[PDB]
Amino acid sequence: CPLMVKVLDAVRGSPAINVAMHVFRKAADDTWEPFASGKTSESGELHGLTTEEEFVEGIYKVEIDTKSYWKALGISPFHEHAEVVFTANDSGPRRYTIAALLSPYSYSTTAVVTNP
Amino acid sequence: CPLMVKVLDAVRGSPAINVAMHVFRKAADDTWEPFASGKTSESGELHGLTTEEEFVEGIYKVEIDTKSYWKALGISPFHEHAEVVFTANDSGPRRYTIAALLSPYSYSTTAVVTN
Amino acid sequence: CPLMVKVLDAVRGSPAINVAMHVFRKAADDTWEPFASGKTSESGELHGLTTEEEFVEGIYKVEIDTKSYWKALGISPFHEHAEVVFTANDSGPRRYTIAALLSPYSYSTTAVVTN
Amino acid sequence: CPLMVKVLDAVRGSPAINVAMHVFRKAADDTWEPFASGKTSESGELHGLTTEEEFVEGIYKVEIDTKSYWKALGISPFHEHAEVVFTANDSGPRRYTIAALLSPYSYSTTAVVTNP
Repeated sequence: CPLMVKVLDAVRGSPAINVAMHVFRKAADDTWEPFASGKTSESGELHGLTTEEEFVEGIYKVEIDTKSYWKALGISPFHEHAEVVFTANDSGPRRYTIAALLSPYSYSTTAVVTNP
Repeated sequence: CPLMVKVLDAVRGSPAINVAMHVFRKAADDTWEPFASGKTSESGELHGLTTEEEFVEGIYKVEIDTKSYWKALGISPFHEHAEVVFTANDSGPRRYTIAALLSPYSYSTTAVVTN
Repeated sequence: CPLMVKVLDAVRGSPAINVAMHVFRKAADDTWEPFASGKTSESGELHGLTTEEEFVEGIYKVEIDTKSYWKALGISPFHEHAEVVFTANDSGPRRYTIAALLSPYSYSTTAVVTN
Repeated sequence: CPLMVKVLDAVRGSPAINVAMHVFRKAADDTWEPFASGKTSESGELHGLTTEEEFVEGIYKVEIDTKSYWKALGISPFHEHAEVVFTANDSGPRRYTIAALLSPYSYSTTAVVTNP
């Protein structure tokens, strides 16, 4: 699994479940092409977005729909979404774990990059 | 000053100086329109991006060039940039302070909204 | 002002007002000695904790009463408090700003050390 | 496993490996009694600190030796340690995952609390 995303809720102290996210890859013309999408599980994780063969070198963007998540909980949050834009596999193939911690007016994102 | 951005460096424990950022506003046609830009001062702050008259309700994006910042320091970063996308809403008088804390492989952002 | 503490609320997007905190200094016998204390202002800041003459090198602890803050807001928190333990070191003139960002189940702290 | 700790390094984008930590429990006289300790694995995790029978209600403190971690990497960090002080199992038994993200001048801690 080359790309995994984990989302946590800092208000409830729990995984952020059923959070939608969309992954895009930058094309040669500088436009964002849809690449993959899914929703976090009961553990706040989203696995299986891509495969080693499909996840080629490039610039990727993960847009996490945090606004719909907070709205479902009765909160009007500050951000429209939480994101990560990064270059993947430019110095060889890697496994990427993107972790996001959510609050109504704040978010943090971190990456764990390991050699397969 | 209705919009202020402050950027901190979690590696050096200091303000993040000379960090470039661009602000965009989403137009009725769903496109991002350039709105303002600048670079952080010696205090890690960027003031004067907009005025009360110009800063109307809408969806705004602040793209912070974190990658060039880390490259200038000789540190290999993860993110291409740090985005902050938010709706500006009139609900009494409001001023927005966007604070970003930067690390090579992580960033955090918060908003302080005051009256 | 050699030591300043700023506290922000990530749920309300505002300064964290009337937050109590106690500062301790580790003495030669390994015990924690009370050093200073106060409550954050309407701007979420606590200034005037110490002076340049009093703030010598040593190991200091700032215990922020986050639990009472969340309880006052009717939100069930995780942490009893947020500690910040650090060494103050003379390496040219220095001023310390401790910034804490609070959520019910999480907190972040950073230091901005300037000359 | 009622208590698990995960530590990440925000400078290298990796798990924080071989990080020492000590867990204390507050006694009736308000003093901190040593409870458990260990070091994070190659995955930045520390499992098996306690058992369901031993992990009774109380106030606990996890002190993570972040200073020795940064010093081993050639960095003189700001904090002496990263910590979490919390009341455990006061409203029934729970499983606690403490996550810490480390930078030389900053740290973040979050808890994921789930019902067994």
